[PDB]
Amino acid sequence: PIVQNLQGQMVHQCISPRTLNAWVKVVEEKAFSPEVIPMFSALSCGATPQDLNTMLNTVGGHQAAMQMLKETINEEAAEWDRLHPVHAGPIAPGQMREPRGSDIAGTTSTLQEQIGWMTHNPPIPVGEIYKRWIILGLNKIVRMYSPTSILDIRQGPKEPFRDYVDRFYKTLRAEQETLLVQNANPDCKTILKALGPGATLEEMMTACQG
Amino acid sequence: PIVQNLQGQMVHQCISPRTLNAWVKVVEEKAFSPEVIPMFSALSCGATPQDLNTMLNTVGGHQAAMQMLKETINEEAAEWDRLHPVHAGPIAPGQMREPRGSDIAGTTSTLQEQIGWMTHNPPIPVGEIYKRWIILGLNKIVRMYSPTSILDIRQGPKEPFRDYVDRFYKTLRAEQETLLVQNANPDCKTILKALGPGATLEEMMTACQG
Amino acid sequence: PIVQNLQGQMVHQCISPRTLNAWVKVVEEKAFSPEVIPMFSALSCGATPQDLNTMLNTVGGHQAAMQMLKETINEEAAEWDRLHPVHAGPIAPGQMREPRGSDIAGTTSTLQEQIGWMTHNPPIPVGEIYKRWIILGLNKIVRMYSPTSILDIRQGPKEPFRDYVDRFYKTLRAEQETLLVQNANPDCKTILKALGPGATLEEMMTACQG
Amino acid sequence: PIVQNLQGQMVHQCISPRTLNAWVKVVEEKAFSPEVIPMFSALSCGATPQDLNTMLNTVGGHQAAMQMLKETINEEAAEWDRLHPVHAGPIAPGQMREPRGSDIAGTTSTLQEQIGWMTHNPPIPVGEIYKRWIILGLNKIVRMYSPTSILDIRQGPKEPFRDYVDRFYKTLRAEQETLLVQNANPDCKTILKALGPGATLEEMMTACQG
Amino acid sequence: PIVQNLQGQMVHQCISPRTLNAWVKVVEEKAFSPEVIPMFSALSCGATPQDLNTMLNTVGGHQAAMQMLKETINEEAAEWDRLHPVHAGPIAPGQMREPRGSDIAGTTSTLQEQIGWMTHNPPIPVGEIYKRWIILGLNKIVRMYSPTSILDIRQGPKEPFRDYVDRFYKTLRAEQETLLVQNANPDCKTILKALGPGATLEEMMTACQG
Amino acid sequence: PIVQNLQGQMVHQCISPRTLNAWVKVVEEKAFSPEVIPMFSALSCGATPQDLNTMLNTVGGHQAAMQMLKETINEEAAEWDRLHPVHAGPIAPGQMREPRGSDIAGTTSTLQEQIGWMTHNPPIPVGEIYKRWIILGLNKIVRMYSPTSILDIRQGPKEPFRDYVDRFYKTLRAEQETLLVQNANPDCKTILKALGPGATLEEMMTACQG
Ligand SMILES: Cn1nc(NS(C)(=O)=O)c2c(Cl)ccc(-n3c([C@H](Cc4cc(F)cc(F)c4)NC(=O)Cn4[nH]c(C(F)F)c5cccc4-5)nc4ccccc4c3=O)c21
Ligand SMILES: Cn1nc(NS(C)(=O)=O)c2c(Cl)ccc(-n3c([C@H](Cc4cc(F)cc(F)c4)NC(=O)Cn4[nH]c(C(F)F)c5cccc4-5)nc4ccccc4c3=O)c21
Ligand SMILES: Cn1nc(NS(C)(=O)=O)c2c(Cl)ccc(-n3c([C@H](Cc4cc(F)cc(F)c4)NC(=O)Cn4[nH]c(C(F)F)c5cccc4-5)nc4ccccc4c3=O)c21
Ligand SMILES: Cn1nc(NS(C)(=O)=O)c2c(Cl)ccc(-n3c([C@H](Cc4cc(F)cc(F)c4)NC(=O)Cn4[nH]c(C(F)F)c5cccc4-5)nc4ccccc4c3=O)c21
Ligand SMILES: Cn1nc(NS(C)(=O)=O)c2c(Cl)ccc(-n3c([C@H](Cc4cc(F)cc(F)c4)NC(=O)Cn4[nH]c(C(F)F)c5cccc4-5)nc4ccccc4c3=O)c21
Ligand SMILES: Cn1nc(NS(C)(=O)=O)c2c(Cl)ccc(-n3c([C@H](Cc4cc(F)cc(F)c4)NC(=O)Cn4[nH]c(C(F)F)c5cccc4-5)nc4ccccc4c3=O)c21
Ligand SMILES: [Cl-]
Ligand SMILES: [Cl-]
Ligand SMILES: [Cl-]
Ligand SMILES: [Cl-]
Ligand SMILES: [Cl-]
Ligand SMILES: [Cl-]
Ligand SMILES: [Cl-]
Ligand SMILES: [Cl-]
Ligand SMILES: [Cl-]
Ligand SMILES: [Cl-]
Ligand SMILES: [Cl-]
Ligand SMILES: [Cl-]
Ligand SMILES: [Cl-]
Ligand SMILES: [Cl-]
Ligand SMILES: [Cl-]
Ligand SMILES: [Cl-]
Ligand SMILES: [Cl-]
Ligand SMILES: [Cl-]
Ligand SMILES: [Cl-]
Ligand SMILES: [Cl-]
Ligand SMILES: [Cl-]
Ligand SMILES: [Cl-]
Ligand SMILES: [Cl-]
Ligand SMILES: [Cl-]
Ligand SMILES: [Cl-]
Ligand SMILES: [Cl-]
Ligand SMILES: [Cl-]
Ligand SMILES: [Cl-]
Ligand SMILES: [Cl-]
Ligand SMILES: [Cl-]
Ligand SMILES: [Cl-]
Ligand SMILES: [Cl-]
Ligand SMILES: [Cl-]
Ligand SMILES: [Cl-]
Ligand SMILES: [Cl-]
Ligand SMILES: [Cl-]
Ligand SMILES: [Cl-]
Ligand SMILES: [Cl-]
Ligand SMILES: [Cl-]
Ligand SMILES: [Cl-]
Ligand SMILES: [Cl-]
Ligand SMILES: [Cl-]
Repeated sequence: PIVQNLQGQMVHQCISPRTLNAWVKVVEEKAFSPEVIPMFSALSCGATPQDLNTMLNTVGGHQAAMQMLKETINEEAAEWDRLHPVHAGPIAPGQMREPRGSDIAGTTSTLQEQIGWMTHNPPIPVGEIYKRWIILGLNKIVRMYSPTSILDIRQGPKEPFRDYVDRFYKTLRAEQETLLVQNANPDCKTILKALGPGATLEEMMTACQG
Repeated sequence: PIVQNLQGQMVHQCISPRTLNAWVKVVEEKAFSPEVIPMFSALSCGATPQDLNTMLNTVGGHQAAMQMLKETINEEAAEWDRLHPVHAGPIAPGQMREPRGSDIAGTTSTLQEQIGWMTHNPPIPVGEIYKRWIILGLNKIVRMYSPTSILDIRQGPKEPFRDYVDRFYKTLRAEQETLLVQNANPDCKTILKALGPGATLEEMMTACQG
Repeated sequence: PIVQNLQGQMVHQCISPRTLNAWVKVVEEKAFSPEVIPMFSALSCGATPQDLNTMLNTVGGHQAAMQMLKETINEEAAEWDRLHPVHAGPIAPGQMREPRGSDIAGTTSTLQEQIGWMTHNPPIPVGEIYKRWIILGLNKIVRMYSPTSILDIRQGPKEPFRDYVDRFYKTLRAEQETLLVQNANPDCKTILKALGPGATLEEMMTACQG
Repeated sequence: PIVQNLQGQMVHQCISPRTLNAWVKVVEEKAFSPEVIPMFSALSCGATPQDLNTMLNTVGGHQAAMQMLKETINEEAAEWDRLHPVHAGPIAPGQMREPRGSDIAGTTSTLQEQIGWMTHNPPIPVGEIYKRWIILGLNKIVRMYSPTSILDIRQGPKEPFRDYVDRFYKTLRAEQETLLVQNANPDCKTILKALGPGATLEEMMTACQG
Repeated sequence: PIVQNLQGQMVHQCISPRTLNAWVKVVEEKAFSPEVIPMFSALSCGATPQDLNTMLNTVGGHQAAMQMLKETINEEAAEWDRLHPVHAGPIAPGQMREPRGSDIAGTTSTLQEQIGWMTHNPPIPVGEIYKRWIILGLNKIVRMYSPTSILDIRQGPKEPFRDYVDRFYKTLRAEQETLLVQNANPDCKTILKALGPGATLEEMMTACQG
Repeated sequence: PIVQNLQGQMVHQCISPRTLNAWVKVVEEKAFSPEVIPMFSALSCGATPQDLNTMLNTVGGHQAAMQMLKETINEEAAEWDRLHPVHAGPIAPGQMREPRGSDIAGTTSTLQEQIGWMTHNPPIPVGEIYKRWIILGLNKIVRMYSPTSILDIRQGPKEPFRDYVDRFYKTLRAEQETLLVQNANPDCKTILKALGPGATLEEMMTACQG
């Protein structure tokens, strides 16, 4: 990634073995659960497009999702080229050429070009632009691999209300209010109806706390 | 987080894989026990609002508590906006706009704006303000998920007094003096009554030490 | 803690996840054995009062001992206030107010005040003063939770003298010379009596080495 | 590897025990799966030819592949010598001799010569040139040890389409579009034919999602 | 320990949790085998007397050996006082008082006094002097706890010569040439006698290699 | 080891607990396999003679090999003394005396003398000279402890050619071309004879790939 050292300059440093292993492990142990996205965004802090491709390449298996990720990146890169057509001409000394979509994706750009864009003044954050495309595609993976719809999350007759709300918002986070009351069991729903339409979650969970 | 480097300047650096995993692990292995709060406060030392949301997002499961956390943050952010109304006008060069509630929560603020507020002189500690809101909500989770009341923590007829005091103040810490004597078993309570009203805990535990 | 960076200035840095976990683990795996005290003193090297409270707060369970620790800290803080009464008056620019007992314990003092006292010239080491109070209370926990008295550590008829001395000074360290000879078995005691009153431990262990 | 320190100079530093163990472990636990290549490229970030040989030497077993790696490196080194014949003559002060093929492979070059080439201005990146040769040979190992051809990856009659696409692109990545439709089971292939020739992967996987 | 930072000054830094745990673990898993001594000497690199006492204090159990260690340190400290009597008088500004034996052992000396002696010019290496006393006592522990004498290490009739030499020099290292030939089995001893009196170990092991 | 800090000066720093444990572990888990040598050479990057002795001393067991290592070091040190006789005379200020063989081996040299030689200009790399002697002796250990000769590595009648070449070059690496064809099974040898005398390994392995 590109980090700031002891001085005020942004400097490239190698991706660490701890970061490489942390990303490989969270994919192996959690697949494409919703919480894998912010872990990816945090592990790729300040990452260049090269580091982003590195993290995606080190993932073995789930190649259907990774291939869908390539398709999403290609779509966003093509939209970037439509909005930012490169203007031909010799690049002035001490400057950087305009990045294409494949340059932001690290396909047709070298490392020192990515360093040049990210450490430029003003910077061209090709890492954050690429990560935005990757997270966009990864969110498409999560909603797609979400097994349960929110309409099917119903509280059991003897299920504690806390466990039901745990399953409700876990499913809701994957699929990406008043349904929480409707899908509660008869005994809890009677308590929630008499509680009021503007009750908070802690007020509702306290009322059905058995 | 925002840290001080070799020079005297406060500088942003990426959240470490060790910090990310340490927070995910303590939630998996201890849920919402009272000691999880100071671990969160320590793991988020110097954290920006972005790092605070990152730590909260990486938590899979317990979404009922995390949704209640969003409600608490929204309440505190709305109270911040009531106390600090943003005054319109162009921002002077080399300065920062006034943060809203959603800016402190990292919702409507970029990373370099959070860096700008936290490294300002005088600093606007949006990280400490947000962490104060998160810890406030997390404390509401702990007292809510506390299973046992302090009125039900009683010393067994053959339970050692040390183990009883261990259960007493562990329960008292979750729920957030003279009850300790009243809930002791008959044999120990006789010893404590004749000991005096101003006895310390080590004096009481020594007297009932069997 | 407060550490010295590349320059000669003492600078605050966040407590590390390794230090946080190392302290939580040694308490879980060794409770209040005597060797837990120097591990605490080493893990809290250069710690502020905030870091000291953090380490104590992250400990789940053993709340009877931790509550006794609060009582000891309150006693030492009250003695500090008796010896150092704060004199009222406006604090001069670039200076620090006099700390109270609760300020050294981190109760009524902010982090930058603790940084101000510890990095002052001359420094007010509120961290070392607080740690001295904590170690004092922790030593009261160790002697109190010591199960065996030194009078009951006797060498078995067939117990090797090395194992007996191992149990003797382990018990003696928890409770905090000529008794070692008296509590030896008859065969070893006969050897030690004829050895001389000023024999060293390696001379005594060699003589009873069987 | 050669890294940039606090100043702007590229400086050699020793290969870390974490990097050494991370490379040994991924070879032991994944052999020559496709994802081992980008892990090697990332673990050898900024590596000198000496570090590259070190990583290859620490691998025990798989010596057939490692011997094939030597043959590939010898071929690329001989092509480098054909394209870059060394011109004899005394080397000017403060300069570097032209590297041979065996110099880039770390065979006939010392460490400070590799430091001299890599930290030169303009630099002679003997590390990136050698790594390019190693990755080239390692890719020959992957395609060679690929057990299954893409023609034999067919969807089972009851196999979920997601699992079939997972096996398809995993095999395709090792061997290095319309075949995905042809190798689908009859029920899914009927759905894909009526879907259109320009359907994306997420559009195809959604249509056969059962 | 006392380490050199980015500048040329020797600066104190806290003992790390990794060093603390590494020393506790090697004592738990290897007790007082000979190889524990160089691990101690390496883990205490640049250690102050405070760090040396910390490492010794964190060791739970083996208190018979640790008590013998105190006796050895007291003997060496008393010999230091006999050779270096402290001369009374006011200490000049910016200087250090002469250390006693208990000052080198960290008993009657503060941390900043140990920093003052070790970072002095010329330095008074109280850490290396104390470590020399500790290693001296620890070597007395190893030879004392050595279970087997070198006279009893004999090669079995069917024991491979390599395994016999492994046991021979392992025992010899704990107790601290021609006996290796005499304690070999009859078949190997016949080969070694006809080999010559000045044969090397690899020449002897090759001759009895079966 | 001796490393370069933020400035351009070579500075000593303590051997890390990670390096100490990594060397102890690879010896415990791999003994004297060929791949242990480059792991030793990498873990001792920039090591002083003191660090080299430390790594060798921390190895428990295998004392027959370690004693043979002492004999090899003594031979190379005696050859160094024959080639470099020390010339008597007072050492000029700010200079270093000429090292003997035992000085390079760390036997009769202090740490600051090793620092003086290694950080000299021009440097006397006593660490690399000693490591060259240690690796030389360690290679004698590997060839000596190699159990199988290359003449006995033959392909089984049903053994896959890949597994046979894996055993061939693994044995060849320990003992330190046309024999690979001669030791193949009859069916594979018929294929290799008709393939040509100048076939590469990947060409031969592909031809016998069954
Ligand atoms: C190769 N490349 N090609 C693309 N688009 S394209 C014309 O349509 O094919 C594409 C795009 Cl958009 C983005 C980036 C890459 N990129 C990758 C990618 C990263 C990646 C992106 C992603 F979104 C998911 C993912 F896992 C990895 N690594 C691979 O793709 C590896 N891989 N290989 C095959 C093939 F064998 F079947 C795969 C099937 C799924 C994954 C496969 N590494 C690199 C390594 C070194 C130097 C450059 C690059 C590089 O530039 C791009
Ligand atoms: C999205 N956002 N929205 C809020 N308030 S609001 C209008 O009423 O909805 C809200 C508030 Cl107050 C604070 C902060 C966020 N924030 C989050 C939050 C953090 C968070 C706070 C918390 F207190 C608990 C927690 F776990 C996480 N992450 C999420 O909330 C993830 N998540 N998603 C759903 C949905 F799918 F059901 C959830 C249900 C429980 C948790 C859910 N990440 C971000 C990631 C990148 C850039 C910005 C942000 C961000 O700004 C805020
Ligand atoms: C709260 N506070 N109060 C005290 N003294 S007082 C009036 O008589 O109550 C007291 C004292 Cl003397 C010292 C320091 C604290 N301090 C603690 C303490 C540390 C601590 C000290 C100790 F010696 C043992 C220990 F484990 C933790 N954390 C707690 O005490 C947590 N805790 N809570 C309850 C209650 F719910 F039953 C407990 C029962 C045992 C432990 C409990 N964290 C803090 C976190 C953030 C900002 C400030 C603080 C703080 O200032 C002090
Ligand atoms: C020795 N050397 N020789 C080559 N080419 S050559 C004339 O035809 O033989 C060759 C080439 Cl091309 C590249 C580099 C090396 N190099 C190696 C290599 C690295 C390596 C490359 C590779 F592509 C695969 C791999 F695993 C390791 N280490 C070895 O090869 C170890 N090894 N030894 C035998 C023998 F005993 F059978 C082996 C059989 C397979 C691996 C073997 N380490 C070194 C260690 C210290 C100082 C220099 C060097 C060095 O310069 C080169
Ligand atoms: C206390 N002190 N006293 C000595 N000599 S003396 C008059 O004859 O008793 C003695 C000597 Cl010579 C050297 C150093 C110490 N020192 C220790 C020692 C270290 C130590 C040395 C050693 F060689 C072995 C070892 F394990 C630890 N820690 C202890 O000794 C802990 N301990 N306590 C008892 C008692 F309860 F039985 C023990 C029995 C065996 C170990 C015991 N920590 C300290 C912690 C904080 C501030 C100062 C100190 C300190 O200055 C010295
Ligand atoms: C002691 N010393 N002596 C040698 N040569 S000599 C006259 O003929 O005996 C010899 C040589 Cl050539 C090289 C270096 C050492 N050196 C060692 C050595 C390293 C070492 C070298 C090696 F090649 C293998 C190995 F494992 C360790 N550590 C030891 O040898 C430990 N050890 N002890 C006995 C005895 F008890 F049987 C052993 C039997 C096998 C290993 C033994 N540590 C030290 C620790 C602190 C300060 C100095 C030193 C030191 O200078 C040298
Ligand atoms: Cl790392
Ligand atoms: Cl995976
Ligand atoms: Cl794969
Ligand atoms: Cl831009
Ligand atoms: Cl409930
Ligand atoms: Cl569910
Ligand atoms: Cl609840
Ligand atoms: Cl990390
Ligand atoms: Cl969880
Ligand atoms: Cl979730
Ligand atoms: Cl403010
Ligand atoms: Cl009790
Ligand atoms: Cl309970
Ligand atoms: Cl008690
Ligand atoms: Cl850490
Ligand atoms: Cl605990
Ligand atoms: Cl608790
Ligand atoms: Cl003071
Ligand atoms: Cl004994
Ligand atoms: Cl006992
Ligand atoms: Cl003994
Ligand atoms: Cl490391
Ligand atoms: Cl392997
Ligand atoms: Cl091998
Ligand atoms: Cl070039
Ligand atoms: Cl499917
Ligand atoms: Cl398959
Ligand atoms: Cl699907
Ligand atoms: Cl650490
Ligand atoms: Cl132990
Ligand atoms: Cl103990
Ligand atoms: Cl001295
Ligand atoms: Cl043998
Ligand atoms: Cl034995
Ligand atoms: Cl042998
Ligand atoms: Cl370390
Ligand atoms: Cl071993
Ligand atoms: Cl040994
Ligand atoms: Cl030389
Ligand atoms: Cl094969
Ligand atoms: Cl074999
Ligand atoms: Cl093959």
